[PDB]
Amino acid sequence: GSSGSSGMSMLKPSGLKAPTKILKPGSTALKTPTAVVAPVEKTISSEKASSTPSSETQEEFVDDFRVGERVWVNGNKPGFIQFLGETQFAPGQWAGIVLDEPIGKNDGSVAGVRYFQCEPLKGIFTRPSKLTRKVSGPSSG
Repeated sequence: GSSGSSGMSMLKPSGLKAPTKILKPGSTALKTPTAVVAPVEKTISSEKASSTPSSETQEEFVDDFRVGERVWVNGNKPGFIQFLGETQFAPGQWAGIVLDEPIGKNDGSVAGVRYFQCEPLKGIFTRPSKLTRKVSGPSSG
């Protein structure tokens, strides 16, 4: 019960600093001849894709998580953990994850206390134990 905060906040900006509003400029036709990549491949002689390198994914004693990892809340909600620890409203361990869809409840803030900056209806506070790696369930189909 000693290892707490050291120094004074986390002074680690991002990089680009100037914009202070929202917008989407670009109403012209053809600006620069910029080509994209080709994630696909030639398939004329039948057979598509490859598929081979499979993963085992062990269970182990799941009793901890790390910030900046993809997890599935309730085994059906992919998101990124932003907060990991105790809250300022309820006594216990919580995890502020950021969902990838407008199906959340909180916005990463409780009673004004900002735990992790995220988009509305995405930042939910749930127990890490509830989180799961990748989607998985019964063997029905």
